[PDB]
Order: sequence, then C-alpha cells, then structure tokens
Amino acid sequence: SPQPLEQIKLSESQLSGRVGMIEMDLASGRTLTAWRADERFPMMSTFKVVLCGAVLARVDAGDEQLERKIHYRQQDLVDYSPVSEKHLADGMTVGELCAAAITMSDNSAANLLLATVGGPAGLTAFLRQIGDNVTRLDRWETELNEALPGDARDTTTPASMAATLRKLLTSQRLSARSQRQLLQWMVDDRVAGPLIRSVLPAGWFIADKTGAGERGARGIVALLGPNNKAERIVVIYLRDTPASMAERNQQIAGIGAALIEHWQR
Ligand SMILES: OC[C@H]1O[C@H](O[C@H]2[C@H](O)[C@@H](O)[C@H](OCCCCCCC3CCCCC3)O[C@@H]2CO)[C@H](O)[C@@H](O)[C@@H]1O
Ligand SMILES: *C(=O)CCN[C@@H](C(=O)O)[C@](C)(COC(=O)CCCCC(=O)O)S(=O)O
Repeated sequence: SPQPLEQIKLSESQLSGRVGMIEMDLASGRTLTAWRADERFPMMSTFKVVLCGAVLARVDAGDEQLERKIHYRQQDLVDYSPVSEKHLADGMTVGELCAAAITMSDNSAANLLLATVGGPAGLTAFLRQIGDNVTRLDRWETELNEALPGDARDTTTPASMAATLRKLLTSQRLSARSQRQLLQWMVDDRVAGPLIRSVLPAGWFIADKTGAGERGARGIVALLGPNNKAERIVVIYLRDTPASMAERNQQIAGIGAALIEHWQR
C-alpha cells in the first residue's frame, strides 16, 4: 500500500466521491491524519454510538436505568428491526436496545432510544452540552440517511465525530462503568466487526460502528491498533459516489491497509 494520504486521494479518484478521514490517538487526541476533516458528511447509522452516549449520560445522572424495560407496538417499528421485531410481546431493556442499535443497527431500537433522549433535537442538545457544536441530528430512522446533496441535516464532520467519540469513551463526562459499556457495545458489533477481524492481521484490535446511505454514502467510526490495543480512533466517511457497496467497502479497507502498513507516524 501507499501512505495513508496517498491512499485516501486514490480512493476519491477511484470512487469519484468525497472521502473524509481522521486518525486520532485515543488517549491524547493527537491528530495524525486529517483529510476533509472539517467537511460535512451524513452520519448514517454511526449516529447510534452518540445516541447511546446520551442514554448513558442519563443513566449516570439517575434519570435512566439500562435495566428499564420498554414495551412497544408493531406499528412503532421501522424498516430493519432484526432484534426489536422479536420482542413485541416481552419488550426490551434500555441496555438491550442500545446493544441492538449499535451491534445490529436495529432501527426501531434506535428510534425507541431517540425518543427517551428528546428526539433528534434532544440528541443535538446533548452534543452541544459535550462541546460538539457541529454534529447535528435532524431526523429519525430511517429518513436520516437520505444524504441529499448540499443538505446539512443529520451530518457530522470527521474532526467533530472523532472528538466526540473520544469525549464519550475517555473524558470522564461518562462514569467509568458507562465508558466501559459504550466501548463494549462497539467491540460487539455484529454487522462489520467479524468481517473486519477476518481481514485484519493477527494482533490488531477493532471496535466499530458502520453506516450506509443514499448516493453512495458510507462510513465507519472505529478504534484500531496493534498489540491488541485500542490505540487510535479512525473515522472515515464517503459521500456522492455512484460506486457499488463492495467497492466502497474495498476502498475503506484500502485506507485501513495503508494505516496498518505505515502505523508509526
Ligand atoms: O505487513 C503488515 C501486514 O500486511 C498484510 O496485512 C494486510 C491484510 O492481509 C489485509 O487483509 C489488510 O486489508 C485491510 C483490511 C482493513 C479492514 C478495515 C479497516 C477499517 C479499520 C478502522 C477504520 C478504517 C477501516 O491489509 C493488511 C495491510 O496491508 C499481511 O497479510 C500481514 O501478514 C502483515 O502483518
Ligand atoms: C445505517 O447506516 C443504516 C443504513 N441502511 C439501513 C437504513 O435504515 O437505511 C438499511 C435498512 C440497511 O441496513 C442494514 O443492512 C444494516 C447495516 C447498516 C450499516 C451498514 O451497512 O454497515 S437500507 O437498506 O439502506
């Protein structure tokens, strides 16, 4: 592979799309690689990590319990509810809902959680409270990943998302247990985690949430590092490419390969 920046550029050439990318030390926030890092990209399902950060902030404040069982109706369900459609009779706990949203990208679970934090407006206000003045959620599942050209709704920037993830995982805004829980949900991703492990060299840690949307939108927020450590946050978003899902996956994996081959920077 070429250097990470060379590879990011190649990916834009080969996709005819914009790529946005931050590589950041998790412990310190040192920015290593930044490409279009202040440009907007649709969050798509990556917003689910931020969502559960807001849920955990409520748990810490004593305003929520991960144990609390939520009962819901079939008419409440939206497209893509692999876990939540199985629990119409018995409900799901708030913690189960976050696990389903993050690890399975269950959309009804995400909407159920979104209501508890005050909807898109409430989650945006939470972002503002933790010092993210850029990221915004405007819509519910499943309309939020429409990715219309020039539309600022439901967007983040690579720099904002990486900073926000670092705040939630490491900054003591969340309690120790909550930080540990958010991390474990990302480790437990079933959508992309096992697939990424299968192509990663032995010794590399991965935790992640992925997203996809219209007009080629694609993304991943991840923790990655050698020696089985979550050394760096890596945020990659793609937009406005007509490429197949497979090619968008391969290009993101290519940026990953470049990082792996040239890790010491
Ligand atoms: O010399 C470094 C390594 O080079 C190769 O590893 C390859 C691997 O065989 C391939 O499957 C992967 O593809 C990249 C897969 C990355 C998966 C997604 C990455 C995510 C992670 C975080 C967010 C951004 C994208 O590249 C590496 C580096 O060339 C060798 O196979 C391996 O033995 C060696 O240790
Ligand atoms: C989040 O990014 C959801 C993206 N797409 C879903 C949507 O609600 O629009 C749908 C329902 C597909 O969802 C999945 O296949 C579950 C994984 C989503 C994340 C990923 O692909 O990595 S729609 O068909 O686009």
